[PDB]
Order: sequence, then C-alpha cells, then structure tokens
Amino acid sequence: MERNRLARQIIDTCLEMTRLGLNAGNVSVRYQGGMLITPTGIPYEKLTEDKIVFIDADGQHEQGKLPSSEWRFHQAAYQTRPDAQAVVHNHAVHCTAVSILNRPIPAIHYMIAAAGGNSIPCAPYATFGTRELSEHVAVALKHRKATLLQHHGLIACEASLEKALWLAHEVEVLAQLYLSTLAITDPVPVLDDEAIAIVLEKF
Amino acid sequence: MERNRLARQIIDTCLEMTRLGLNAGNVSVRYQGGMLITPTGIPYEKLTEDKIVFIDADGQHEQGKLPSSEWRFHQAAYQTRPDAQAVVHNHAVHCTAVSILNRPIPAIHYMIAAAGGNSIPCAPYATFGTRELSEHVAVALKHRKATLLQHHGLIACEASLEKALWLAHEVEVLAQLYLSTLAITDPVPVLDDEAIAIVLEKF
Amino acid sequence: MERNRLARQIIDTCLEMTRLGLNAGNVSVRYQGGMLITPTGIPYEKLTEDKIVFIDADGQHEQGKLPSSEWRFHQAAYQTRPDAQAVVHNHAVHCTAVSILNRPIPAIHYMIAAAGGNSIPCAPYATFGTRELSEHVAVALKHRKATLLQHHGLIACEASLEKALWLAHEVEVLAQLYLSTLAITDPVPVLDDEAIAIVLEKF
Amino acid sequence: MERNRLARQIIDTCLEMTRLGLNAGNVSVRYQGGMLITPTGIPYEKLTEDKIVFIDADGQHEQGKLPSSEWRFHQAAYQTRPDAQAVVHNHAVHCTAVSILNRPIPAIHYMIAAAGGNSIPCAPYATFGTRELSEHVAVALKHRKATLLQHHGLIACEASLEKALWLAHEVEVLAQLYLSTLAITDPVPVLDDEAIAIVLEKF
Ligand SMILES: [Mg+2]
Ligand SMILES: [Mg+2]
Ligand SMILES: [Mg+2]
Ligand SMILES: [Mg+2]
Repeated sequence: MERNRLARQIIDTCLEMTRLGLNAGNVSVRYQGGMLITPTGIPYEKLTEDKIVFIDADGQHEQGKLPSSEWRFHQAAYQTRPDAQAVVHNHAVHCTAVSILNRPIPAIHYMIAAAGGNSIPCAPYATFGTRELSEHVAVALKHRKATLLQHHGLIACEASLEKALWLAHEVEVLAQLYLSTLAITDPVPVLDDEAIAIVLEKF
Repeated sequence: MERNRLARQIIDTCLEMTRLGLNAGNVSVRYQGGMLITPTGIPYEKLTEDKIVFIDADGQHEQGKLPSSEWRFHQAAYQTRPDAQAVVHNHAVHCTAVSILNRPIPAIHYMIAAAGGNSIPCAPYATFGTRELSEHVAVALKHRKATLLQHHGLIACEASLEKALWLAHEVEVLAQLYLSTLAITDPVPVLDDEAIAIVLEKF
Repeated sequence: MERNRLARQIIDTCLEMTRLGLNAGNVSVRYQGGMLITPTGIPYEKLTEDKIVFIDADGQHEQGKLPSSEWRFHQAAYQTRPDAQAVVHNHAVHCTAVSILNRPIPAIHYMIAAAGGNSIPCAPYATFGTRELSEHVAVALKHRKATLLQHHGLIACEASLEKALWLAHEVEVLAQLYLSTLAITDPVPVLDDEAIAIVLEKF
Repeated sequence: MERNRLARQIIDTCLEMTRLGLNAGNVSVRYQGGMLITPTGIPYEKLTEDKIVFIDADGQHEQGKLPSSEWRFHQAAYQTRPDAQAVVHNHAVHCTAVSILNRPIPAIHYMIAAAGGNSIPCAPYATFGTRELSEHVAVALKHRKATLLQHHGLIACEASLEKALWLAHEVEVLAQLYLSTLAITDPVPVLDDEAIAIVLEKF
C-alpha cells in the first residue's frame, strides 16, 4: 500500500521532529490530487498509520477522521509551490519567538539561501485555520520554501518529508542564531545580496 | 487495583516530566474524595507505586508515608477547580525565571488560551507549603488552569495527567518565548483580546 | 570490595553528570582518611573502576595513577566540611558563566537554601590545581556546601554522591535562572533574609 | 583494512557530534598523503564506511564520489598544522552566533588555552569552498588549533578524531559562555596573559 508507506513516513517525521526539539505541529504530503495529513488532537506518540487523514482536491476529508485544524495552509502551500511534495508546520521555540517580534530572518548566515533567497519572511497574523491566514501563507511562499507566521510559528515545504524536516530544522537554527545575536547587537550584521547570490547558485 | 493503575500513571508522568526537561516537583490525581500524590524527598527514578501517598478529604495522609510538602496547594487546586482531575507542579526553568520577575505571561502567542484566558498569572510569594501560599494559588486558579508562583515555579491542572503535563509543557514553552522576546523588546507584542476571544471559542 | 562499590558509584555519578548536561569535571568520595577520585585526562565513558585513584591523608596518590589535577581543592573541601562525604566539580555552562562575571548567586529562589544560606558564593580566581585556589575554596565552603570559582566553574559537596550531584544540578538551575533574569532586569529581585530563614528551618 | 577502521571512526565522530548538539558539518583525517573525508549531501545517519571519500595529495578525489564541498579548508588545515591528524567542521549554534558578530572569543575561561593561546580567532568571511576562504583559514590556524569563520561556523583540528571533537565541543562551550556573559556585560571580564601563560604551560 502506497498510502501505508507514506503514512508511516509522516509519523516517522513527526516523531523525529519532536526528538529534535522542534515540536502542536502538523505534517502532510502531496498525494493523489489532495494530501495525507496528521489528524487533529492526537499526540504524535499515539499516531498509527490508520489515523493519517486523506483530504481530496476539494478539501473534503476522509469520512470519520478530523484532519489537522491547519490543513488549509498546507493546501495553500501545495497550490502555491508545484515543487512542494511535503509540508511541515511546527511552533519551534526560536522560530516562534522571532515570529512574535514580527521580523523576517535576514541574511545572517549563508544557509538562509536554503529557503530560496536572502530571508525567511514573517507573514502577518490571522487566526489559525482561517482563509485569511491561508492567503498570507500563499503570498509568503511565492518565492520562499519556508515562512514564519506572526505570533504562531513556522511552515516549511520541500520535495520530500526528509528535506522538509531538514529545512524546518535549519530555519530553527537560523532563528536561534538571530535571537542570540540580536540580544547583543541590533541590527545583526548580514551578508550582502552578492554573497547570497553566489551561494544560491552553488546550491 | 484502581489505585495501582493511577499510581503507575503518576510515576509515568513524573518520569516523562523530567525527560522533557521540566523538573523538585510533585504530581497528584483526584481520588476518592482526596488525592493520590507523590511523596516528599524520593527521586522520581526511585518511586514505586507503593510509595504514592493517599491524602483523604480532611488532609490526613496515609499512615507511614509523608506526602509532598506542597500537597496543600494541590488540595487548593482541586477545591477551586471542579474540572481538575490532575495537578502538576514543577520548577521548570523558564516558568520559574518569569516567576522571579513577578510577571504574568501575556498574550504573546495564541496557545495562551489553553490555560483558559489571555494570560498566565503570577501569584504573590509565600513560603512553600503554607496556607498563605494555598490561598494565593486558589485565587490564581479561579479563572485559569495554570499559574506561576512568584520566586517558585508553576502549577498546572487539567482533566487528566496527560493533559496536565501537556499544559505544564505548553506554559514552559510560553515562558521561554516570553523570556526570549523580552530580552529583545520590552514590552513584547501581544494579541488583542478579540484575537484571544476567537481562539478561546475554537478550543 | 568496599572500594569497587565506591568507584562504581563515582563512575555512575560522572556518567549521570554528563547525561544531565553538567559536564572537564572531577568527582571524589571521602575514603579511609583520604579520598577516591577520578583520574586526570580519562574521559568518563572510558573510566573503569580500576582507574579511580586513592589519595591518602598526606596527599600521596596511589602508585601508577595520576589523580585529577584539581584533587587539592577536593581535599580542601573535606578538611573544611566534616559533613562532606562526596565532592562534585564541573564547568557547567550556566554556573561557569556566572563565575565569569565574578558574581555570587543571590536569593532569587528559595532553593538557594539547599547550599546552606542565602547565596552561592563566587571565590576569587587562582590557577587551577594551586594552593592559592585551595585556600579560596576552603574559605568559600566554610558556611556553604557549594561555591562558584571565578573564571572556572562549580564545586558542590554533600553527604553522598547522589546528594552532591543533586546539589550541583540545583546550583546550575539557579545559575540559569539568574542569567535569564539578569538579562531582563539588573538587579534581579530577591527574597529577603526572613524568607530564607524560614526556608532554612523547613529544610 | 586501515581505511575501513578510519572511515568507521569518522562516522562515529559524526554521529557523536550530532548527539552532542554540535551539528551541515564535515569531518576528515589525514591519510596517505591526502585525507579521508565525509561526502557531500549525505546525512550522517545514512553514512556507510563505503561512502567516505579519499582525496589524494593533489586534490583529486576518488572516482565516483563527491567529497565535502569544504574539503579545501580541511586541506588548508593539514598543510598549515603538521600536528593536525583530524579536522572537524560544524555550524554549532553558539560558535556560529559569535562568528556572525565577527568577534574572536577572548580569554574568558582558562580552557581557551586548549586551542593554543589566549583566544579563538574569527577569520573574515569568504564564500564556502573557495580558495579565498581556505587562505583565511590557513592564516587563522597558524597559531591556533581552532578558529571561527565569520557568518559560517567552526573549524577545529587535533591529533585524533576524539581530540578534535573534544576541542570542537570545548569551543562551543566557550562560545555559549561568551554569548551568555556578553548579554549581561560588554566587554566580558578576561584573564590576563600571565594567567593564560601559566595555564598553557600546565597543559
Ligand atoms: Mg500552528
Ligand atoms: Mg515547589
Ligand atoms: Mg576545573
Ligand atoms: Mg560549513
């Protein structure tokens, strides 16, 4: 079963995300014109493959299962980024602290280019699970693979669950770096766009 | 044995609380008109189900066992909140640092609503184990499921041990968020009461 | 063998100290008029009971074994505190950061009383392993069970290895609390001596 | 096979480096006039001994394997330091935050002498994998066994993989100490050169 393997990988990603101190969250993959996504409320350690929720191309979820309350901005990510095959959302503490300040992460480290440019954006607040929040997410992901969400947390998407988790972890490292330096020096020194342009091509 | 299962769950919660970096503390459940609570002095890794202490409705503990020195504010929690079935107290480092500043945690993140409102209160100091401390705790828990204790730590109560531990962990995340942002910006941006009102209903 | 059991417990304490993120360090017990102490240079994960070093009452170590380079301030602790049966020294990061500022930890939390008073002292710097450093340590431990060492780290002593490790961990928590609050507010609010006097008696 | 044992030790070092929260990175040993080094892109948990890459004395890597994109500054380290047998590079978060400020780590703690002097230098930025970056690294390592790399991370080299990992971990502790104290007091108190001179000889 294709679905069983993917659901197993979603759970592995969830358990791994908590093990790395990154998780609250939700994880999905692109699947058959819709998505497979974690359900609402169930702790990761209690997830079984059976509990993963399919949402079709119309937003109708499987019968008898309640998908993540934030499935709508997973759908927004997939519609915005044709290259996204997996989406990771969490409230990692350093990411979320930066999002409380409503600041993008600037080019403080060359690994910022892993999200596609010279920044991690911070999308404006809207209530979790709403269409307003979805639209902000779609805009933020137009030219970036990851974005902060003001007063909320982090969305990262990539071509595989492993890469989306890796990118989510990388943005959390970037956030910790930014908080640690901002506490000493405001503004934090950044690399110029020429430096990032060079790195972007090397990637 | 009903009591053996509950005592096993109390110990599991304790061991899990230390594994999450949250513990010093004490854990109880509502039971037969009194409570089952961890004993004083015994490290969690040495607790056996036999060592859990029953305190009856009058405050008389089981013969030959010394309950947690802070059992009185577990009793205060149960008397104040009829919906509380489990109480978790710890000195989690971020919670406790905020409590040293004698500040409530404000609405810096929408998950603040998990404790019932727009804030985590910080009750005024009184000596651990005293009636004065119990009264402060009762007042703080009137409209909130968790509270900081000035110069002390954190109390969280919920409908199950798993939910009380989850809430305790959530407040520690909120505290870390507050400390991290306060070090950059004072005051920290907050969501307004309309935003929290919306979130409270979604819960 | 009495010595084999004690050496096994020293190693367990060392491995546990690193597991708690507290270790560089050295651990000893009072033994037969001298001490058993970790050797110099050997990583904790490579220690075998055979490698623990006996130092007699005169400072002569066992033949063929090199004791910890800081054994002299373990000896100072044992001579200063007749109640000390075990000594833990480490360079735990929060303790050591406070010691770099050459500040005592004040009464920011009632658990400060576990070291015997209203403070964790910070002894003045002297080169590791020297007599000058030993004398500073002896003075600092006169009325306290633990002390910081300026530009260095932490010494904690108690009636058992388990209690000395517990106290070392408690001082590291106190140090993290102090650093976290000092970054927001200088000076940090403290409990007054009446409050600590009450707590000291409850202990 | 000599190579199989060394490649096994490289992988063990990598897995251990991530377990200590220090890793992105790359690890090598001096070998047969060139080096054995981790390959590019492969996560440490997926490395097999077969995947370790030999680079000869000329910079020609083994056929069919792509060495770490930063192999050139491993080569720079080996050419600069005849005593280096192993090189560890990572983006440990505290090291990297200090490198974003473009500050050396000064003599805030006597263990700074483990890198050979009174400081951890911070080499000026250049694009990862370039000759310009290699030259900066060579200069920084002339009189030091470890160096920060501006906007990048940390390089540490020593006589064995175990010692290079130990030194890398020690510099990360020093960096965390510096950040923690700098957030309170700028500049941070340091030991004078006489104190470090004494420690250097004791080593
Ligand atoms: Mg969310
Ligand atoms: Mg308490
Ligand atoms: Mg030392
Ligand atoms: Mg690098």
